Amino acid sequence: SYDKVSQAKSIIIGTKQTVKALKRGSVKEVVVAKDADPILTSSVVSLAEDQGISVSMVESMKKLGKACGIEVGAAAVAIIL
RNA sequence: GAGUAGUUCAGUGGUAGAACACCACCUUGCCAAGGUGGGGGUCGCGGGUUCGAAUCCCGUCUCGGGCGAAAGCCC
RNA sequence: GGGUGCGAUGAGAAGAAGAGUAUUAAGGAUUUACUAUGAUUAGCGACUCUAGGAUAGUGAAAGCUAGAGGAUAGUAACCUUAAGAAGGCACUUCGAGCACCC
Ligand SMILES: [Mg+2]
Ligand SMILES: [Mg+2]
Ligand SMILES: [Mg+2]
Ligand SMILES: [Sr+2]
Ligand SMILES: [Sr+2]
Ligand SMILES: [Sr+2]
Ligand SMILES: [Sr+2]
Ligand SMILES: [Sr+2]
Ligand SMILES: [Sr+2]
Ligand SMILES: [Sr+2]
Ligand SMILES: [Sr+2]
Ligand SMILES: [Sr+2]
Ligand SMILES: [Sr+2]
Ligand SMILES: [Sr+2]
Ligand SMILES: [Sr+2]
Ligand SMILES: [Sr+2]
Ligand SMILES: [Sr+2]
Ligand SMILES: [Sr+2]
Ligand SMILES: [Sr+2]
Ligand SMILES: [Sr+2]
Ligand SMILES: [Sr+2]
Ligand SMILES: [Sr+2]
Ligand SMILES: [Sr+2]
Ligand SMILES: [Sr+2]
Ligand SMILES: [Sr+2]
Ligand SMILES: [Sr+2]
Ligand SMILES: [Sr+2]
Ligand SMILES: [Sr+2]
Ligand SMILES: [Sr+2]
Ligand SMILES: [Sr+2]
Ligand SMILES: [Sr+2]
Ligand SMILES: [Sr+2]
Ligand SMILES: [Sr+2]
Ligand SMILES: [Sr+2]
Ligand SMILES: [Sr+2]
Ligand SMILES: [Sr+2]
Ligand SMILES: [Sr+2]
Ligand SMILES: [Sr+2]
Ligand SMILES: [Sr+2]
Ligand SMILES: [Sr+2]
Ligand SMILES: [Sr+2]
Ligand SMILES: [Sr+2]
Ligand SMILES: [Sr+2]
Ligand SMILES: [Sr+2]
Ligand SMILES: [Sr+2]
Ligand SMILES: [Sr+2]
Ligand SMILES: [Sr+2]
Ligand SMILES: [Sr+2]
Repeated sequence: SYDKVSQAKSIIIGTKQTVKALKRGSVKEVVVAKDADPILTSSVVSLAEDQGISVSMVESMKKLGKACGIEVGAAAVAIIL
């Protein structure tokens, strides 16, 4: 949901920073794009599903980053609430 | 008048010079820079002169310009 | 504010490598290569020898090719001391702008 990402209080942008955020489990929701490379997505959805956190899948990664406030797009973004 | 190494240029009768570019070592994380080494050239082509032609001479191919009715001639 | 290019498939910054390396100085050492140079007189032109080539003139000996052998430095290669860097990719944290133009 692009709506939940555009809103929310505490978010984090980028795959590396989202997995690093998963390494402390201070994240409430995880939003990942489908059109992104699976080599980069599987790595985060594995740990996300392992932690027991909810895993969402969205269409485009461009509109994702657009919803995050960034101006280039993001492969994976986590709401750290 | 221009034609010379991959490129940009020199070479005003003595077997072809430099810069940049290429290769090799330095140099195993990968490039760049650098510092040392080497390789490469029917001098557009063919004759002529000469011991020796990139250089002078004749012919000829390509390019730019000029003169001319044209053929041709000149730079 | 504007025009491009690039950026979470990581802008940018710092750290870490790079490295006590390249290298500049002060020495030690006297072999390998590269480069420069070879009395006077002829001569445009000479380190010496050899083998081909080729030779008009000048010369004791000529310009090409292929080898081999000599000293003087100037060099890079090897040691010691004191100094001694560096750009980008990859690495590690931080994560949103940076470069060119008016
Ligand atoms: Mg120290
Ligand atoms: Mg020390
Ligand atoms: Mg010395
Ligand atoms: Sr002429
Ligand atoms: Sr001519
Ligand atoms: Sr040529
Ligand atoms: Sr000329
Ligand atoms: Sr020569
Ligand atoms: Sr070579
Ligand atoms: Sr090494
Ligand atoms: Sr180099
Ligand atoms: Sr060189
Ligand atoms: Sr060569
Ligand atoms: Sr050479
Ligand atoms: Sr030649
Ligand atoms: Sr000609
Ligand atoms: Sr000829
Ligand atoms: Sr002829
Ligand atoms: Sr002849
Ligand atoms: Sr001619
Ligand atoms: Sr004529
Ligand atoms: Sr003729
Ligand atoms: Sr013409
Ligand atoms: Sr004409
Ligand atoms: Sr005319
Ligand atoms: Sr002439
Ligand atoms: Sr602007
Ligand atoms: Sr812009
Ligand atoms: Sr574009
Ligand atoms: Sr950076
Ligand atoms: Sr840095
Ligand atoms: Sr440092
Ligand atoms: Sr010194
Ligand atoms: Sr000495
Ligand atoms: Sr020795
Ligand atoms: Sr003399
Ligand atoms: Sr002399
Ligand atoms: Sr000489
Ligand atoms: Sr000789
Ligand atoms: Sr010598
Ligand atoms: Sr002989
Ligand atoms: Sr003779
Ligand atoms: Sr004689
Ligand atoms: Sr020789
Ligand atoms: Sr020496
Ligand atoms: Sr040293
Ligand atoms: Sr921007
Ligand atoms: Sr203006």
